[PDB]
Amino acid sequence: FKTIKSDEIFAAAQKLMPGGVSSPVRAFKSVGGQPIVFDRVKDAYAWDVDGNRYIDYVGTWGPAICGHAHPEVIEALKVAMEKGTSFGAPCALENVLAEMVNDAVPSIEMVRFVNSGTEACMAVLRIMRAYTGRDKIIKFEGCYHGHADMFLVKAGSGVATLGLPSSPGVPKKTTANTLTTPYNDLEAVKALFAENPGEIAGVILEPIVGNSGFIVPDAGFLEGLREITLEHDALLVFDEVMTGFRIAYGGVQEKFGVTPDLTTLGKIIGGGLPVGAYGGKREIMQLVAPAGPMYQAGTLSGNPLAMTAGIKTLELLRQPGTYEYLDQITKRLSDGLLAIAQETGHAACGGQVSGMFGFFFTEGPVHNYEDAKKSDLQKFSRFHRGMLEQGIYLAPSQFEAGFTSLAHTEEDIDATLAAARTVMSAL
Amino acid sequence: FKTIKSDEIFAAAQKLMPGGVSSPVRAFKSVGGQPIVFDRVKDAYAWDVDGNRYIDYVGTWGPAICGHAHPEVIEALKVAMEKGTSFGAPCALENVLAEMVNDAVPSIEMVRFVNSGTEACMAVLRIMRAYTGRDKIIKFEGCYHGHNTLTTPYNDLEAVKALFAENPGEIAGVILEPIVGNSGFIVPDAGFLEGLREITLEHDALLVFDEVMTGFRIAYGGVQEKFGVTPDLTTLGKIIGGGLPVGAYGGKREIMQLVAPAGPMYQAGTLSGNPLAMTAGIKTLELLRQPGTYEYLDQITKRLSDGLLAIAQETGHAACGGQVSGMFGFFFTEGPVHNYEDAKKSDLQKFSRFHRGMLEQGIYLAPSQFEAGFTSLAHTEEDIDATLAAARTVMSAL
Ligand SMILES: Cc1ncc(COP(=O)(O)O)c(CNC[C@@H](N)CCC(=O)O)c1O
Ligand SMILES: *Cc1c(COP(=O)(O)O)cnc(C)c1O
Ligand SMILES: NC[C@@H](N)CCC(=O)O
Repeated sequence: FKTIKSDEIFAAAQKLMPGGVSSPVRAFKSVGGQPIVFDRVKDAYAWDVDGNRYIDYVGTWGPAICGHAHPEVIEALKVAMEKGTSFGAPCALENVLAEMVNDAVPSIEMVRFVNSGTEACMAVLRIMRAYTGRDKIIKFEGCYHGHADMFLVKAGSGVATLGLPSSPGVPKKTTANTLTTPYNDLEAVKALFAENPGEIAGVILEPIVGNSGFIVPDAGFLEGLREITLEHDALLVFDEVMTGFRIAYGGVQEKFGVTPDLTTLGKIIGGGLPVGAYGGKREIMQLVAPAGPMYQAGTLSGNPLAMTAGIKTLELLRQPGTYEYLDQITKRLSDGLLAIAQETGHAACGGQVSGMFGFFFTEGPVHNYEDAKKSDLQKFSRFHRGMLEQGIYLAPSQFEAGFTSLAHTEEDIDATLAAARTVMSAL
Repeated sequence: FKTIKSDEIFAAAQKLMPGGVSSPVRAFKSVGGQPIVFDRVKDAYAWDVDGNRYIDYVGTWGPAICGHAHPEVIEALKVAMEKGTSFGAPCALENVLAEMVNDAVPSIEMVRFVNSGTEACMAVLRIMRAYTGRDKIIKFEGCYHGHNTLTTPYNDLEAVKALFAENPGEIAGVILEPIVGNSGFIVPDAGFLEGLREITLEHDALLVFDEVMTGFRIAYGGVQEKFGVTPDLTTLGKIIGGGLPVGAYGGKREIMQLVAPAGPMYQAGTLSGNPLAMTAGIKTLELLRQPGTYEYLDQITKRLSDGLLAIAQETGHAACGGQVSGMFGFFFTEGPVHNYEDAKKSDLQKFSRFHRGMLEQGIYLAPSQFEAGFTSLAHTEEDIDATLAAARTVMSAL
């Protein structure tokens, strides 16, 4: 397994960028260090600068649900860019995507496009407080909602992988308004409301967690959050930046029948380009400028190129058999890894919903972040590296959910299961 | 001059998005409320969904410095997307753009790419505070950095002096647009930046230049290079994206090391450093490295600016402003404008009439008196001639 070129480039990048990467999640520090430099990706595969080919289960972290470099999306982008990539003024495509998002997401009646999930969440945070007139938020331990200050509290994703504390650089007076509770813990949330009467603007969360590994809400958890938030006139905010368009066309809210008041979107809606969005109940969105007083702008927001990527992507997802397929190949893969761990004598757990799955090296089961942290991180590290040598690219972290795409073939899955057999048999 | 299609599309957008736009200013609420919907842009022009063409001085708010849909940028993008638009892992192009940005901006020795100027600013404010262990940050009224904060009049060193004194050992640093564009075009008075650098070093505080708009426009190395004042941290955006969503923040190495995964301060981004966006930025900078780039911008823009002012002069309209490279401003007030309060004296009703007149003359100016104007390498001398000819007509009828 040669990673000569990757190491050469990564060594140079460390002198040019923090940690030699544009995002901490790509660090590889919890998997034995030494990230691999991609040269190109297509369908379910990625190719190293060293020429090594991998069956990719990262999908650039969610966006590539239609597969890498889908020809119809690339074709649409080629045609679109000839018309200029950014206008700085309104364009028809914004209306088209907006209309598509409004019809796809139950809670969304009005939407505002931004450029990333971080911007969408930061915006929804501001809108929650501006709408309710309350300053305190409730976020769950292990959930990640971008790096806006108030969200850097018991955050998952890179924060969990890198074992960092609540990020410094944030005034403690700002994080004071961020209350935290264990995921899947209603009573804890009930208690928080009782302790801060009239101060909770709302409850924000990943309706299905992917940033502290894969964690699904227990029966009644989402229904309960909607119930209690309604009781205190608090908003329920679904961060479907990762689950959006992946768990289902309408995300977790549609698939589980629980409708929030606001929801953020990202990744997939950008179809491979930088895009995000936040929307929800019309009466709440009307506070957003220029309709309302809450100022939120963006130079590249709603640019024609990004809108084209999003529209084409959603159009592909609307075709029949799409989510059926994702759940079909992902369940087999998921069941495979577990059946393999069992046979090879490794304590493991996890599951999957549509094209999103998780595999923990712990008997579990996992219901919250604390349960996830009990995974054998040393084992995962050896497992992640062995899979890499076997041609399988997994997220360099035990706290990141895995992704499959419409491009992964039954063949690719079998090959992935074979690799896992070989890797776990040697763990 | 019809805009039927624009009105219809905008009317429908108001039911789909707040104000029917993805960004406040686009709604034209400061100049009548009748926005024009773009279908395509090219070189120095923009086309309506109604078929109307305009000589564009917005340049999508800064990014289109090389001209709209530059054929060489589009080609690079086509070549690049065949390999996938986003990897989610390191790619060689990131090293390339990083090196170019490091070589281009004096203060940057290490850079971190993001997807917008707002992300850059969020991160830079938090880094300032993490590096100094202080919570207070000083900004200026009229300066924009996306959206414990002490304000102060722009071009006012004494007010800054007072802020440090009234908050001993609490000021992480001072952040500002080295040259203002978000409250109209306002240049720093002689010694202002030098002053800020002196006072910040004086109090072991950081100096941060928000060059999201000035970067690569005022000069290849932004204001810090042109005016020769070096901050500790700088944010970049707009032009580094070459028309795509890209931002960045960087500065002294020892400071940037605190950024994860190198340090404890967290900041991440799924689309950060994607090959497509890196390609757009790389091509854009390579084009700006060609001969006569900034000379040309400074030339046509000086003519434009002087022209507008001369026309206001000849037509009896109090006006002020000026330009630096391909960035300029025009205020309907005699000023001159040194800060936000000065800018606020401008005659907004007059600017609105002017904007609409220019629009009808085939000139697309920023739909706000408080926005700097921009030129591109695509703007020809004739475009400028046509523009001034239009400005004459409109101001004559104002
Ligand atoms: C639920 C949720 N909410 C908000 C975000 C941030 O969105 P953004 O990266 O587009 O800025 C995310 C980002 N997830 C991205 C990760 N898979 C790792 C990639 C990274 O951070 O660079 C998320 O999952
Ligand atoms: C444009 C601008 C920003 C905002 O950047 P976006 O890419 O719109 O998020 C920040 N600061 C300044 C000075 C700007 O001009
Ligand atoms: N900060 C706001 C302006 N750059 C306007 C962006 C737009 O609407 O295109």
